[PDB]
Amino acid sequence: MLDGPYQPTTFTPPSDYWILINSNTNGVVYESTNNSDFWTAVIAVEPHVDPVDRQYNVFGENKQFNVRNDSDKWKFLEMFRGSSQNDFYNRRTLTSNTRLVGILKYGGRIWTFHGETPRATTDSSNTANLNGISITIHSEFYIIPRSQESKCNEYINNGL
Repeated sequence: MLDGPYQPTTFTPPSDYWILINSNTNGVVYESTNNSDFWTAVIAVEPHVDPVDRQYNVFGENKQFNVRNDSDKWKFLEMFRGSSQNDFYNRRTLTSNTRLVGILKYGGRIWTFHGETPRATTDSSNTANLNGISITIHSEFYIIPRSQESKCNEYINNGL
């Protein structure tokens, strides 16, 4: 039940579907917010990057983040804030040779994968406004129903 690929766009998915983004370059992979209590932007860092300050345009704001990647695999840094006044901190990191980043709205929370392939695992983030969270996606993506999360886990950890 893997549908796609779909080209980069902005939308608000329904609950109960994994969005699986096939990142093909460094920089911002997606940006997601409800404009109240939830902002997440994922930043892709290519292998073998010494600590360095990099600039990224997220939510129309130029931000500087100090990044690194000591591993041969790509790193996907979740940058989160809970308020517009709050600084974007690296809340989770997905280290992956599969370049598959996932997001699901389910059960009043946002679910994403983090850890290191092929052992990456899901994690939840709370919000008081799940429905209002939209997403801007900068690479091609797929959709798969939550009922097939075992398959989604397989794709995140072992590839398409």
